Amino acid sequence: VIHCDAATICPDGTTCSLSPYGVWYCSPFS
Repeated sequence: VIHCDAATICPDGTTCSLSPYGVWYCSPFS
């Protein structure tokens, strides 16, 4: 899994990103 912050994690084929509600997660890029 990928990382960028410190707690939240990221699956495969995605990029760490922050939600508009302050939610840390990974989005599918292409």
